[PDB]
Amino acid sequence: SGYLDDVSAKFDTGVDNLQTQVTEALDKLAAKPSDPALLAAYQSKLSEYNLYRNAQSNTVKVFKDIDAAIIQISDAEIWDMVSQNISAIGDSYLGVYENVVAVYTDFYQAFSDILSKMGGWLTVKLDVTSLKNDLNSLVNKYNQINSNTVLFPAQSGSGVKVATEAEARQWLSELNLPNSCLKSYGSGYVVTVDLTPLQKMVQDIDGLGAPGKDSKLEMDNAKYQAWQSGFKAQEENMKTTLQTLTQKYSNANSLYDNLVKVLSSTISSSLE
Repeated sequence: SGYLDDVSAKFDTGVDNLQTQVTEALDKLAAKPSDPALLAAYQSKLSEYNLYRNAQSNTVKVFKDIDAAIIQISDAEIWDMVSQNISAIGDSYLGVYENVVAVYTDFYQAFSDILSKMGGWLTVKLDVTSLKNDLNSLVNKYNQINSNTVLFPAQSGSGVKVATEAEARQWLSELNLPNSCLKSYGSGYVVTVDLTPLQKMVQDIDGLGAPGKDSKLEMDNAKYQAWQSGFKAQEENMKTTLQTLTQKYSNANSLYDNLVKVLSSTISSSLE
């Protein structure tokens, strides 16, 4: 509607420009595959690319509300109306991340609670059978599809909300999670927490050997230290995963804010 048309172009151009920067960033990374910073730059670009496409696909809904709000002018005021009239985008981007981190945190806490009773299960003798029972139970619980396991889509209330495969795969790639996290359900797909560390744990407990009468298992210090270390390392992986999702969320907040600045500056210039 008049000045909105300009804003629509800005998204198109932005989407085009980003599509190119995602490629440029992927190349730079290819040349130095193990660089932490190059990987994040590439991924930020992808996240940003997905964000503009998101906005692009919500053009109709968003422009409608913004136009209304407009039909009633400070730059700060423009920025504010844009800020409260783009939930279509906000809820499907930041809302998702908010949910990803909330769910992964609860998942990690559930694990922490299990660690709490390790001493109670301890050459050395470890209550192998009972520790593995809690781990295996944790796995089966978080290996289901419900509001305690799903990262994307956000599960709003009672029932199970799914997405198309491409949508879920896009979030799978943005969160950089393994394929084991992608699950089918009903008409679509969902992204759930990574259980690989837990499964590796119970798996390694099995490698300690069959227990005895106590159903427990005693082992010399060498064998125990190596087990305790491999175990702690798996816990660290889950901790690392939680932290990377948190950092991606924080990065997303900044990309979202920048998009709002662009959107606002355009609308402003268009009204002049």
